[PDB]
Amino acid sequence: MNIFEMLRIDEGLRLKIYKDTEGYYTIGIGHLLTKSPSLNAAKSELDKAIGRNTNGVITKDEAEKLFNQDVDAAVRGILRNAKLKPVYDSLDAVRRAALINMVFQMGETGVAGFTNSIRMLQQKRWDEAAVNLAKSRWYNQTPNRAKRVITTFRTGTWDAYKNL
Ligand SMILES: [Cl-]
Ligand SMILES: [Cl-]
Ligand SMILES: [K+]
Repeated sequence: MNIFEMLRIDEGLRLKIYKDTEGYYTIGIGHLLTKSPSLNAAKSELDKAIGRNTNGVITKDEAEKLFNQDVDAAVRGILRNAKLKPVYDSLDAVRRAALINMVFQMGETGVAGFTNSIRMLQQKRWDEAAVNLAKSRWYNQTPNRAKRVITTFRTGTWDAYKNL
């Protein structure tokens, strides 16, 4: 298990433009295209992202490419964000992964507002953090995935992704 396989499990792989859980145009391995209700718009973002006129369909290879970019960018944002870098640095590898997961899913900003959980994480109060993490829109809207991530933080193990 690693961040890529983890996210691969949580986001799936689809080669045609589709709507995410929030109703937004996305493709590949959770590659958000736009929050725009316009499919044409999404298609435009896709061609720009890929470098060719795709007509909303991409190859596995292509999906993976945006995936790698997305993961990297997530990590890169974490390091550049003052509200996140410290907790990230304080964590072991597994937990770091759960943080990347979150940021890939809800953007750096959303994650940074998890002030209290962040603080608990930093203090290494695993159980406490986990309960606090669940008191969120995030958990309510995507509870199964959230439970996985939370478990990851609480235990520092990949148990939640163990048989997926
Ligand atoms: Cl992109
Ligand atoms: Cl879910
Ligand atoms: K998805």
